[PDB]
Amino acid sequence: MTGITNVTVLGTGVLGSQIAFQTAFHGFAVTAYDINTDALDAAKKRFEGLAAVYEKEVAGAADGAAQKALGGIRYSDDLAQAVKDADLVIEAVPESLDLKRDIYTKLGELAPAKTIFATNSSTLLPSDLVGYTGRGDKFLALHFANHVWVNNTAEVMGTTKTDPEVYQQVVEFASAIGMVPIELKKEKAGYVLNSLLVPLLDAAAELLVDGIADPETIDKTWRIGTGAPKGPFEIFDIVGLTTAYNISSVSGPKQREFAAYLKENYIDKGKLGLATGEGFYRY
Amino acid sequence: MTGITNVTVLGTGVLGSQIAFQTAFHGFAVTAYDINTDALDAAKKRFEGLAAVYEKEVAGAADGAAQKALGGIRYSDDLAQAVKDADLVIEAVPESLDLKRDIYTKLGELAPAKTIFATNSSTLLPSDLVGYTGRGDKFLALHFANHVWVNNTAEVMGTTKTDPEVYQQVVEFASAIGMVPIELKKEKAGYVLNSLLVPLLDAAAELLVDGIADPETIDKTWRIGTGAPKGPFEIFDIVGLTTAYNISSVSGPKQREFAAYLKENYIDKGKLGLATGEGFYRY
Ligand SMILES: NC(=O)c1ccc[n+]([C@@H]2O[C@H](COP(=O)([O-])OP(=O)(O)OC[C@H]3O[C@@H](n4cnc5c(N)ncnc54)[C@H](O)[C@@H]3O)[C@@H](O)[C@H]2O)c1
Ligand SMILES: NC(=O)c1ccc[n+]([C@@H]2O[C@H](COP(=O)([O-])OP(=O)(O)OC[C@H]3O[C@@H](n4cnc5c(N)ncnc54)[C@H](O)[C@@H]3O)[C@@H](O)[C@H]2O)c1
Repeated sequence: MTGITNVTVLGTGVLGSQIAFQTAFHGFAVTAYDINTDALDAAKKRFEGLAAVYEKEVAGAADGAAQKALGGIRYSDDLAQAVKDADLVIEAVPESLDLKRDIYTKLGELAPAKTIFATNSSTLLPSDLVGYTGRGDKFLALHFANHVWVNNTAEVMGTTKTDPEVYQQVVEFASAIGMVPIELKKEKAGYVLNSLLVPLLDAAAELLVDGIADPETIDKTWRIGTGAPKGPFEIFDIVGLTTAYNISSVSGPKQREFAAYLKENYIDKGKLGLATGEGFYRY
Repeated sequence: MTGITNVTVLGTGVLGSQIAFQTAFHGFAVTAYDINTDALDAAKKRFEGLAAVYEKEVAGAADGAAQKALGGIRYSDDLAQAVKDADLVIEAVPESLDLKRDIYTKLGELAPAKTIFATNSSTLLPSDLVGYTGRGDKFLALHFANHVWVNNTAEVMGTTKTDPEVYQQVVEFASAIGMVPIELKKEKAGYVLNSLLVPLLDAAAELLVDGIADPETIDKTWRIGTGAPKGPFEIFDIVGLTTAYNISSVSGPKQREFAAYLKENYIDKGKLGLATGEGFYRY
C-alpha cells in the first residue's frame, strides 16, 4: 500500500545529521545510526544545533516545530536494530572505500528485502559499491549539498543495474523532504554540480597562478560577464580553502601549482576562507 | 599637455560600430574608417541604429544627446587621412591574420609617432601582431564585448613589449568611455572572461552529449548551486548556437561531439538561439 516511511541514516556527521534532520522535519520516521554511544551523544548535539538553525532559518520550523522533529528522532548503534523496519537507508559514512565496503556487505545482510539503499558519497561511484550491497536494483546515489535546508538539491544518480521504479521513488522522496531532485541518467563522477563548478574554479586558479590577473579582477569579470552574484574566488572562500587545497593537490600539474599557491599564501597564514573570517577576501 | 582626444576606429562592423559610437557618445572626436564608400554607407546605418538603441537604453542619451554623438562622427576610406591626427586607433577589422597583418604594417607607417594602437581581436594574440605594427611599446589589446553599452567590460591585455604608461592611459580611456577596465598582466588567449566561460560551457556540453542529464536539469543545477541568473544552456542561447558550433568544431574530440550535436539537433532545424527566438529554449 504505502511507500517510504521509515528512514535510517548511517552516520551523523556533517551531512548525516543534516540529512536525518531535514527528513525528520518533513514527517518521516527517522533513525540515526552511528558506531557507539559517544558518537550518538555527539549526533544529538548536532541535531540540537540544527533545530536551533531551523527555527531561525527554515519555513515552518518556528514555535516548537523544529524541537518536535528533534524529539522524534531515534538513535541506534546496532545496525541490525537500526534498519530492521527501514524503507530507505541513506548512507553518509566517511569517504573511505574500505569503510563503505564493510558497511554495505553487512547492510545487505541485515536490512529487510524491501529496503532501498542510497549513498551520499561525493567521490566513490555507486558502481564502486553496488557489488558489496547485494541489491543493485535498490542501490543508487542520493547526493546532498552542505546546508541542505537552503542549498536544497538532491542529485539522484543510479547504476545501470538500478531499478527505475526505485529511482523514481527516491526522486519523490527527495521532493517530500523539500529537495529539488536533480535527476542524472547515467553515472558520472561529481554528478552535475561539481562537474560544472570544478572547471570554472580551475580556469580561475590558472589565471591567478600564471599571473594573468588578480582575484578581484577575475571575480568582477565573472559577475559582470555572466551576471552571477559571486566570482570564482568568492566561491573558493565559501567552499573553504582547505577543501580547495585537498582537491587541487590531487589533480593535474596546473592545479597542483594552485594548491601550493593556496598553501603558501593562505593556508599557512590561517586564511581559510569564509568560515574563519578571511580567505581571498576579508569578511 | 593633453592626452587621448582623437580616436579612429578601423572597421565599422558589429564591434567597430559599437566601439566608435560609445566613444563618440562620451565626447571623443571619432573617425570611423572602412574600405570604401559602400562600407561607409553601411556604417552610417549602424550608427543610426545604435543612436536609436542609446536613446532608449543608455543613461544620458535621451533628448538629442545620442543624435548629437551620431552627427559628430567622421567617416573615412583613406587610412592615411583617417589616422593623420589620431591619438588612439582601435582596430576591429575581420578576424584574419592576413588582413590584420596588412592593416598594421600600413598603419605603422601612416600614423603619427604619438598614436597608440589597440586591437579588439578575440583570437589573434597581440604578440601575433606586434611585429607588423612597428611600435610595440604602443601596441596592446583593448577587447570589448558585444553590446558594449550594457556589457561594458574592456579587457586590457598588452605584450611584454608594451609600454606601461601607454597601458595605463588605455585603461583610463576605457573608464572615460564608461567601460569597466579588466586589466590583464600577461598575455592570455581568451583574456579573462572567455577563459572562465568556455570551460563551464564545455563541461555542460559534455554532460548533455554523454547523456548524463538534459539542458533544464543542468541549468537549474547551476542556478541553484551558484545562485547564477542563467544556466549554461541559457548562456548558449545568448551566445548563439552558430557561434557555439564554430568554436566547438575546432576543439578536442568531446567538443566536436557537441558541435555535431548542435548541428543535428538545432542548427539544421533553424533553432539558433535567442536572436532567432529559439535554441535550447523557446523564447
Ligand atoms: N561534507 C560534505 O560537504 C559532503 C557533501 C556531499 C557529500 N558528502 C559525503 O558524505 C559522506 C561524508 O559525511 P560528512 O563528511 O558530511 O560527515 P562526517 O564525515 O563528518 O561524519 C561521518 C559520520 O560517519 C560516522 N562513522 C564513522 N565511522 C563509521 C563507520 N565505521 N560506520 C558507520 N558510521 C561511521 C562518523 O561518526 C560520523 O557520524 C561521504 O560520502 C562524503 O563524500 C559530504
Ligand atoms: N563580434 C564579436 O562578438 C566580437 C567580440 C569581441 C571582439 N571581436 C573582434 O572584432 C573583430 C571583428 O569585428 P566584428 O565581427 O565585431 O565586426 P565585423 O567583422 O562584422 O566587421 C568587420 C569590419 O571591418 C571591415 N573591413 C573589412 N575588410 C577590411 C579591411 N580590409 N580593412 C579594414 N576594414 C575592413 C568590415 O567592412 C567591417 O566594417 C575581430 O577582431 C573580432 O575578434 C568581435
